[PDB]
Amino acid sequence: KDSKYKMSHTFESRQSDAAKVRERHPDRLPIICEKVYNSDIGELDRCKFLVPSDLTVGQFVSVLRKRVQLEAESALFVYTNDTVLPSSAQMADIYSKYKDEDGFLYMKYSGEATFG
Amino acid sequence: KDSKYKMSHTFESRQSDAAKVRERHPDRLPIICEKVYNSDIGELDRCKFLVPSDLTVGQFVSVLRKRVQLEAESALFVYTNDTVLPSSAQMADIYSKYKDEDGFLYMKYSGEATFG
Ligand SMILES: [Ca+2]
Ligand SMILES: [Ca+2]
Ligand SMILES: [Ca+2]
Ligand SMILES: [Ca+2]
Repeated sequence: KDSKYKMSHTFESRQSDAAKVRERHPDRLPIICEKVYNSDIGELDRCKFLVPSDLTVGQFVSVLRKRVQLEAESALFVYTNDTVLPSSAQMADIYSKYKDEDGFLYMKYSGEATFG
Repeated sequence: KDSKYKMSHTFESRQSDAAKVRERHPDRLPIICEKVYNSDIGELDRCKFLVPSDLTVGQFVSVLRKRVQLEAESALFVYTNDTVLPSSAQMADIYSKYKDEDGFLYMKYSGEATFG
């Protein structure tokens, strides 16, 4: 399923937002983080992350985990372009390859639970 | 709740029309825009629109409003796949996802008045 954030904000406002992020906070990467449609995990009110460009996928996940409040016993996965991410990857490599035209990196997250 | 335009125009004349418009006008999306069945709003002679690719839904709705002659206080809604489009959606995104087999995006519109 498509991004609920993309849908509810105009491209021009999204593009200007992402560019104002990387100008005011040049050390950061503008990230949109939304729940995988399928999963039993809670949606974030504030799905925009200004992520230190020195983070690995694994570190951003730890940061994301603090917000979703998922039981630490449960795994948390993240996705760009419909493919799960290895925690070893550098957020800043994921950003440059997979960034949207508006300048945001759109990510999905899921725990281990799914509906069907 | 089906398309009058589709009934009165041939499939391969439609497909050929959409690609002709697309080649003559590269930055414009081919839209068929028809009234919701039960709405009190006027059809629309005149239902093909060559929409600038960068228009939001709300900018397209401003264009349609002038043509349909709906009072300012009165709301105007557009639909595709049978669901209301948000004003912040991009016509390019809606086109990409929802375009017909024949290459037109088929939309419907209504004001707030309906027949019981
Ligand atoms: Ca939150
Ligand atoms: Ca053009
Ligand atoms: Ca007309
Ligand atoms: Ca656009």
